[PDB]
Amino acid sequence: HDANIRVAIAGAGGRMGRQLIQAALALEGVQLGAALEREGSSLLGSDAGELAGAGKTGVTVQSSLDAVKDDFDVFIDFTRPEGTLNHLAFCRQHGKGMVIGTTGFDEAGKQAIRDAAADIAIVFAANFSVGVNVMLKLLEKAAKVMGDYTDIEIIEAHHRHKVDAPSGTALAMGEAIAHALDKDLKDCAVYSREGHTGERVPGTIGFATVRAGDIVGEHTAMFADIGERLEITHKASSRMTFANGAVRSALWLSGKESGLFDMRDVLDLNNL
Amino acid sequence: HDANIRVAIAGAGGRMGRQLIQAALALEGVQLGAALEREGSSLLGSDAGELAGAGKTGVTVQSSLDAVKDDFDVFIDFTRPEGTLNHLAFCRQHGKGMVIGTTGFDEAGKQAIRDAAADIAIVFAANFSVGVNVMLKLLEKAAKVMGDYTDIEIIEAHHRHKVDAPSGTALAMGEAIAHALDKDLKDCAVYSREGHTGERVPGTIGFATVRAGDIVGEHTAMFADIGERLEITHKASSRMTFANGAVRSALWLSGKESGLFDMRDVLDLNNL
Amino acid sequence: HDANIRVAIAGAGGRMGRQLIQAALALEGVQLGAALEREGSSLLGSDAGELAGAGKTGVTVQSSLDAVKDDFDVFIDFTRPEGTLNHLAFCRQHGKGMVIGTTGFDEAGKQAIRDAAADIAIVFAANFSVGVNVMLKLLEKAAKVMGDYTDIEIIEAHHRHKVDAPSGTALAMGEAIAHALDKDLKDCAVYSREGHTGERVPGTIGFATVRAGDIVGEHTAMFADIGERLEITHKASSRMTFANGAVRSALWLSGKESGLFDMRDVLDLNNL
Amino acid sequence: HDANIRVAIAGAGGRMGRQLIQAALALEGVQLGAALEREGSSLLGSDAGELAGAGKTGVTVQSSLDAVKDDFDVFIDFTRPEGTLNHLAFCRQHGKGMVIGTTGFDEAGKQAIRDAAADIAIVFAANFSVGVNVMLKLLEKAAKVMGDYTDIEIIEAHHRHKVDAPSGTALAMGEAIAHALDKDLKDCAVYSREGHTGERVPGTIGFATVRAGDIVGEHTAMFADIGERLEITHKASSRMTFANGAVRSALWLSGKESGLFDMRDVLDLNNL
Ligand SMILES: NC(=O)c1ccc[n+]([C@@H]2O[C@H](COP(=O)([O-])OP(=O)(O)OC[C@H]3O[C@@H](n4cnc5c(O)ncnc54)[C@H](O)[C@@H]3O)[C@@H](O)[C@H]2O)c1
Ligand SMILES: NC(=O)c1ccc[n+]([C@@H]2O[C@H](COP(=O)([O-])OP(=O)(O)OC[C@H]3O[C@@H](n4cnc5c(O)ncnc54)[C@H](O)[C@@H]3O)[C@@H](O)[C@H]2O)c1
Ligand SMILES: NC(=O)c1ccc[n+]([C@@H]2O[C@H](COP(=O)([O-])OP(=O)(O)OC[C@H]3O[C@@H](n4cnc5c(O)ncnc54)[C@H](O)[C@@H]3O)[C@@H](O)[C@H]2O)c1
Ligand SMILES: NC(=O)c1ccc[n+]([C@@H]2O[C@H](COP(=O)([O-])OP(=O)(O)OC[C@H]3O[C@@H](n4cnc5c(O)ncnc54)[C@H](O)[C@@H]3O)[C@@H](O)[C@H]2O)c1
Repeated sequence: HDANIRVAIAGAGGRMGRQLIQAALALEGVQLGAALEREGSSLLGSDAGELAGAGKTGVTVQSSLDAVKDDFDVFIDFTRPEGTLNHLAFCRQHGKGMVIGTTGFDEAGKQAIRDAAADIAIVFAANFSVGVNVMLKLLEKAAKVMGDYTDIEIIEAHHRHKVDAPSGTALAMGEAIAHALDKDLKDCAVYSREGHTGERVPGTIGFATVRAGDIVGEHTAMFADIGERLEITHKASSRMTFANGAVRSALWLSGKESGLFDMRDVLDLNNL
Repeated sequence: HDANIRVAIAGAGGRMGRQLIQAALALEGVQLGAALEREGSSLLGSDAGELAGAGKTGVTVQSSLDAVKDDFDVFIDFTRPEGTLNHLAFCRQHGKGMVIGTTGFDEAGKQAIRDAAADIAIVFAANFSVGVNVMLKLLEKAAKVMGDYTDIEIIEAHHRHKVDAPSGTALAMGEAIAHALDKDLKDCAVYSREGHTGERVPGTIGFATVRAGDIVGEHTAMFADIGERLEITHKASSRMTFANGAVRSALWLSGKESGLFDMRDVLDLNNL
Repeated sequence: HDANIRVAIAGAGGRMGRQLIQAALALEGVQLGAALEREGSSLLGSDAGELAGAGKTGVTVQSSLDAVKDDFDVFIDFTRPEGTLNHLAFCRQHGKGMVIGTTGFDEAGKQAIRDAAADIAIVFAANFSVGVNVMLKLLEKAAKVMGDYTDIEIIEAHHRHKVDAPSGTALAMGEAIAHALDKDLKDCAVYSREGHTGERVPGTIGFATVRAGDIVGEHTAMFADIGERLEITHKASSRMTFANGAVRSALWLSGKESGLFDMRDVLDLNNL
Repeated sequence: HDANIRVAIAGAGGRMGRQLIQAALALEGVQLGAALEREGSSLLGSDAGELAGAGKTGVTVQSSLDAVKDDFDVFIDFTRPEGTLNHLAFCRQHGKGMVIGTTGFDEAGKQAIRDAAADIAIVFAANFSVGVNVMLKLLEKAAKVMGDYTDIEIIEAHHRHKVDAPSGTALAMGEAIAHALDKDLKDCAVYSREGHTGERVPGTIGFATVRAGDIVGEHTAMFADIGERLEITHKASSRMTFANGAVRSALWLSGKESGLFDMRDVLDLNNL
C-alpha cells in the first residue's frame, strides 16, 4: 500500500506470493517491503509487483535475506516447510516478525516455530481466510442459542478434484457446533444418506458434499426448525481470501514481539 | 372460480381436498361443481369452501355421487384407492371426466383405470406439480447441451421425517438426465461421499441429501464446468403446488373423452 | 407439552392461536393451561387443541378469564390491542405473567404495558422469531469484524402482497450493521439501482427486494470482499417461527415477576 | 488438445488469449494451431502456451499471419476492432474460418463482418458463454408454460465496479421471457422497489440488482406461484466460460464455409 508497516513476501511467484503482493499493495497501512524468491528464479532481481499486475512498484524480487533484511518489518511466508525454517532462523536472528501460512511441518518443524516465538512475534495458522474464521465463531454463537432445538446440517461444495469428503473446514464447522453443545462430533455425525435411512435422529449432525467443476469452496451450516431456518454460508472465490488474511495479520503484528498467535488472536474472535 | 368447467372435489376435508378447493375457487375458467366427502363426515351437507377459508361458496359438501352427479363436469379425486375405484365406476357410467391424484393402486387398480379411459377422459398422475414437471423437461434440454462436458450434481433437502434418501423426484431428475445422455443412472450414480473418495469420476451423477426441519421439498440440478455453472432448482412451499396442477388439468380435460393422460400431456411438455 | 409451566393462549382460533397451541403442546416443560377465545366464538367451550390437529387435549376453549384464571401461569396474547388491555388488567390483578405479541398499540397502550410490568413480569415484543433475533445479533458480530473492508448488501424476498419495500426486518438488519459501524443507515443506504449508476460507493449499504408468489420471508446479509463472501440468511417458512418464540419466552418467564423484557432478554442475546 | 481442427488464437497475452489457450489445449478434437500477438509484444516468438501454465506446447507466439497462415484452420479473435478487421481481410483471403468475440465495432465494422461471411464461415457473438445461452433458451421454454400464472423476478449480482444496473444478460433474460409471452419488457419491467410501493402488479417483471465484491456474474430467473417456485440460475466463475464457448464454436465451424452464425447456431438452441 505504502504505509506504516513494511513487508516482504517470501515465495514471490507462488500462487500464494502473486496474490499476497496485490494485497500488500492494496491494504492501507502496509507497504511492500521486499519480494524474495528462490535463487534459480527467473523472476529474480528484475521485478516489482507485476504478477500482481500493478505495473512498476519499485521493489525488486530477490534471493537474499541479507540483501534486503533492512527493507521490511514483517516476514510473510507461504513457501515450503524447508524455506520457512531458513527464513525462521534468520527472522529470529534479526528479530523479524513473521506470518507463516506454509503448511506441512512435522512435529519438529512446529516446535521450531513454537520456539522462535520466544523471541519473535509469529502469526502461524492453517487458514488465513477471515470469513472462514469469523464464520466458525458465529456458528458457535448460533449453536448456544438454537443448537438444541434445531436440525443442524452442513453442506459443502468443491471442485471435481477434491479428494476427501467432507472438507476440513466442514469438519471444522461440525466441531465448533458440536463443541458448543458439549457434544462430540464423532458421536453425532452422519456423512451419508443412502436408501432407506429412517427418520432423522435428533441431535445428529448431517454432512452433504458436492463435488463439481472448478468450485473453490462453499460451506453452509443450516440451523433448521419448524417454521424457519437460519443459514451461515461462506463462499471462497479465490485464494485472495487467505492473502488478505495474512496481510491483515502482518499489520496486526506491528507492535508485538511476544510469541505465538493465530487468527482468533488477530481477529479477536475471542472477545467477539 | 365460477366459469366454463365445473368440478367436484372428492376428499373434501383431506389435506388435498382443502387446497384443491381454494384452487378451484382461484383459477379462472373452472367453477366449484361439488364437494363430496366420506359419509361419516362431520363436514357433511353443511359446508361450502370454508376450509379454503373463503367464507360462503354456495356448494355444499356431500356424500352421494347421485346427489350431485349433475353438479359438475370433472371429477377430481385425491382420496384412497378404494374410493377412487367407486368414483371410477360411477364416472365411467355417467361419462364423468376425472383427475386422479390418488396414489397406491396395485396392478389391478391401475388396469381398472386404464380400462375406464376407454370410455372416459382421465388425467392420472403421481405428481401434479407443474414446476416439477417443467423442470424435468428442462433438465433434459440442458443435458443434451452441456451434459457431456459438465459435472452434474443433484441436491435435495426435505424435512426431518423423510425416510428414504434420495427423494423420488431426485431420482426422477437423475433419470431424465441420464436418459438424455443415453446413459444409465444405476451406472453412474453416486449417493455417498465419505472419507477418501479420490477425484470425481467423469460422467458420474452425484446426489447430496439434506434432511432437516419442516422442508417441504427443494431439488436443484447443477451443470458445472470450469468457469461457470448452470442450476435449475424447484422449491415446493406447500401442497398447493399439486392442487393447482390438478385443477389446471381439470380444465385441460374439458373437451376430451379419449383415454389416458398425464402431466406431459396436460402441459404439452412434449412439444416444448 | 404437559410440564412445569402452564399456559393459556388468548386468541385461540387466530392464525396465531392455532400455531401457539401446537407449540405449547410440542415444547418440553410447558403445558397447555387454557385456550380462551372471543365470546361470540363457535369454537367455544367445546374444544381442546384440535386446530393444532392434535385430537383430544383435555383443555377446553373458553371466554372467561375467571372461568380459568386458575388453570394456567403465563398468559400468551396474540390478539388485538383492545383485548390485551383487558387481559392486561386481569393478569396484573392475579399477578399473571404475560407474553404479548399483539401489535398496534398507541402510546397509551404501550405505557399501560410498561406500567403493569411494575407488578407483573411481561415479554412484549414485535418479532418473536428466534432465528431473526439471533441473526440480528450475529450480523453485528460480523460487522465489527469484516464491516469496514466489505461491501454489505441486503437482499429480501416476500410474497406478492407485501406493500412497502424493504421489509422492516431488512431495515432492522441495515440498522444493526450500520450501528455496529457507528454509522447511520440513512447516510449510507441505497435502495434502488437503475440505469447508469456508476461504481459502488464504499461503505454504502445496498438493498435488493424481491416480491413474488407466496414467500413468507427470506432475508440475507452478504459481507463481500475480494476472494470471498460471508452470508447470513434467515428463512421463515410459517408463522410457527413466532409461535415457538413466544412459548419459549413463556417458559423463560417462569420464575420472574419483575417488569419488562424482550427477545434479547429471553434469548440472552446480550451475553452472546 | 491436439486433434482434427487446428487453431490460432489472436490476442495471445490478452485476458481472453490466456484462457482460450488453456481451452484449446483442454478440449478434445481441437489442436493449438498458432498463437499470435501484437508486434511490440514481449511474449513474441518465444513462447508456447505457458500463460495457460501448461509448460511447453511447441507452438510459438508470433506476429505475422503469413508466418503461420499455414499452421491453423480457424481463427479465434478476442482482440480490438482494429485488429479484427486486419485479421478479417486476411482470413477472407486465405479462406480462414473465424470466431470473433471481439466487441465494439460500429456499423461499418459489423458490415465488413457480414460481408466476409459471404466467402468465409464466421462465428461472431457478443457472449460466448454456453451456460448463459442455454439458460436464455430454457427461460423461454419455462415461460411458455408457467409464464402467465407466475410472478417472474430477475435477480443479478456483480462486483462493485459494474456501472449500469441491471446487467445486459439480465435484460436479455427479461426480454426472452417477455417475448415468450408476446409481451414487451419496457411495458412490464420494474427495476426499483422503494418505500410504499403497493401490492405487486400482475404480469410485471421485477429486477433486483446486487453489487458487491469481486462477483463475476450471477443471474437467476424465479418463476413463483402459490405453493412453489422454479429458479434457473447461471453463475460465472471466470472468463473461462467464454473461452470454452469460442473454442467449442471453433470446432463447430469445421466443415462449414457459408456465412454467418452465432451461439444459437453452434449450440442448436433452435432445435432444442
Ligand atoms: N495457511 C493458509 O491460509 C494457506 C492457504 C493457501 C496455501 N497455503 C500454503 O501456502 C504455501 C504456498 O502454496 P502455493 O500454492 O503458493 O505454492 P506454490 O505456488 O507451489 O509456490 C511455492 C512458492 O515458494 C517458493 N519456494 C519453494 N520452496 C522454497 C524455498 O525452499 N525457499 C524459498 N522459496 C521457496 C516457490 O519458488 C514459490 O514462491 C503452501 O505450503 C500451502 O500449503 C496456506
Ligand atoms: N399425485 C400427486 O401430485 C399427489 C400429491 C399429494 C397427495 N397425493 C395423494 O393424494 C391422496 C390424498 O392425500 P391427502 O393427504 O389429501 O390425504 P388425507 O388428508 O388422509 O385425506 C383423505 C381424504 O379422502 C377421503 N377419503 C378416504 N377414503 C375415502 C373413501 O373411501 N371415499 C371417499 N373419500 C375418502 C377422506 O375423508 C379425506 O377427504 C393420497 O392417495 C395421496 O397419496 C398425490
Ligand atoms: N409479535 C410477533 O412476533 C407477531 C407475529 C405475528 C402476529 N403478530 C400479531 O399477532 C396478533 C394476532 O394476529 P393473528 O394474525 O393471529 O390474527 P387473527 O387471526 O385475526 O386473530 C385474532 C385473534 O384474536 C381474537 N380476538 C380479537 N379481538 C379479541 C378481543 O377483543 N379479545 C379476545 N380475543 C380477541 C380472535 O377471535 C382471534 O383469536 C396481531 O396483533 C398481529 O399483529 C405478532
Ligand atoms: N464475446 C464474448 O463472449 C466476450 C467475452 C469477453 C471479452 N470479449 C471481448 O474480448 C476482447 C478481448 O478482451 P480482453 O479482455 O482479452 O482484452 P485485453 O486483455 O485488453 O487484451 C487485448 C488483446 O488483444 C491484443 N491486441 C490489441 N489490439 C490488437 C491489434 O490491433 N492486433 C492484434 N492484437 C491486438 C492485445 O495485445 C491482447 O492480446 C474485447 O474486445 C472484449 O470486449 C468478448
